[PDB]
Amino acid sequence: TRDQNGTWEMESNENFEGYMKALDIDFCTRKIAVRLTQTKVIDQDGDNFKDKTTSTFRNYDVDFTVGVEFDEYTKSLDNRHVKALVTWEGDVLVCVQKGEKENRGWKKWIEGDKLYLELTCGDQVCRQVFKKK
Amino acid sequence: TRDQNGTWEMESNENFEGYMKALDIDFCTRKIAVRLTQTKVIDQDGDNFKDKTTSTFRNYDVDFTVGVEFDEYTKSLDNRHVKALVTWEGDVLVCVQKGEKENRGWKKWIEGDKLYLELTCGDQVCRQVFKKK
Repeated sequence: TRDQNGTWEMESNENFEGYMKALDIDFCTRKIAVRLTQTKVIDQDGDNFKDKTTSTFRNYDVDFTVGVEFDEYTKSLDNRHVKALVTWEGDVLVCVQKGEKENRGWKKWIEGDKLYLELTCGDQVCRQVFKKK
Repeated sequence: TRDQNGTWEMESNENFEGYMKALDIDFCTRKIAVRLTQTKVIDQDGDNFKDKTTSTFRNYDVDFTVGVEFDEYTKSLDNRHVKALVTWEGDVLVCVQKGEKENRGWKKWIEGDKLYLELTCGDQVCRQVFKKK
């Protein structure tokens, strides 16, 4: 049929690397994208189309209670075993992950309407700002 | 404020590559982890936290109209300007993208339940099969 609406999930994918190299796509995204399941959402009204193909890289679910340490396996990242503890520093949610790497943790606080997250490891600090949806 | 409830979407991510160098993450995972989309859903109840973070690769997101040609700019892919034209060949949605690369386009058709799409660039043909959810 001509109706292509719906949420589609990739069953198979052949010659993805060759097609991507034909487009001069670099090697790393070629290796990663071929391992991910693509989900193409298609919204069609007659001859007007809206195609959005997406891919889920990794999911990271963590459950914790403030002041109660827990055995956290940092899966979907570096996959290390750390004992994590989350505490309130005034209004900033601070988490210390005691394990192999030292000075490892994160600080997560709200400012106005934005979410500020600072991931800390040794002498490297990454800043991630989130907008509310 | 300590209320961090809600669904957040990342709009900035600086020094992710350094924080990832500290944790010894795989090379290509670092190279692709600098161009991905992150959504963090936070379910908070006083001090109990249920955090769910999803990393997401954007393969392609496009809107078009059948029979009307348009000037496409393929960011999230190879970042090239192409004159795209989408038509119906029977029940097969054919798309020709005229530009630098020759024989660039795709064919999208439905068979019973499955969605079949043949992307093609030059002499490279990529065939993808999708199942409706």
